[PDB]
Amino acid sequence: KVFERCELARTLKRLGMDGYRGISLANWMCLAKWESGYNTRATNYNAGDRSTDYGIFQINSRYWCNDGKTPAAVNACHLSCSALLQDNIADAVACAKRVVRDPQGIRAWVAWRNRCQNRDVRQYVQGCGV
Repeated sequence: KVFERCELARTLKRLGMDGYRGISLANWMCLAKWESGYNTRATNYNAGDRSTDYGIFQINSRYWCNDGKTPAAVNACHLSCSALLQDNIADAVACAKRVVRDPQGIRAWVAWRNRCQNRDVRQYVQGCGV
């Protein structure tokens, strides 16, 4: 599923993402936009370390979910990477929440640092009623 902007904003807010560990909804939206264009089935293979990024937040299989094919990987979210390719994003959100409980918080995603950190991200939630 490819979410429309405001649809995703409300979906995430209903899932308890607004201000989760200090991260505003707008930041999560900016992260989703730059990671997958709001596409839940987005996938990216990294030939360098043989891992794959899955779903709307492009969560990596080396550390967060299990896909069986990633060499010496762990499964911190205790999910099959398949759960990160569902139209319903509840599992992906639970996993994204797990990622940010770690030291780096929202900085875990290089894309957030590249295109959201210290940027004006108001535009991602304006008009969505959140």
